[PDB]
Amino acid sequence: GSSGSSGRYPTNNFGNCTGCSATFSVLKKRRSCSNCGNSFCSRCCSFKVPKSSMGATAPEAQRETVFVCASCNQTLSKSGPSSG
Ligand SMILES: [Zn+2]
Ligand SMILES: [Zn+2]
Repeated sequence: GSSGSSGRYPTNNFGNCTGCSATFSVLKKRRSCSNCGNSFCSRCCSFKVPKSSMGATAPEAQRETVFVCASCNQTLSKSGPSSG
């Protein structure tokens, strides 16, 4: 018997960052992750990571660097579960 099911609305927080929940003021710009594709501040989406080893490998993007959110950058860096 193993438990691990979330029973919450199918929607996710909005209007603010999905990491530090820091509203995007006139100064802050709502950025967009490259991996997960979620909204983040200018402090969470400040992580550079390769796309070649993100999900789809191609002879085009090899030495490229994309911006991702900490939450992801951390998951991508270390290995473990099936990227999804
Ligand atoms: Zn943030
Ligand atoms: Zn992300």
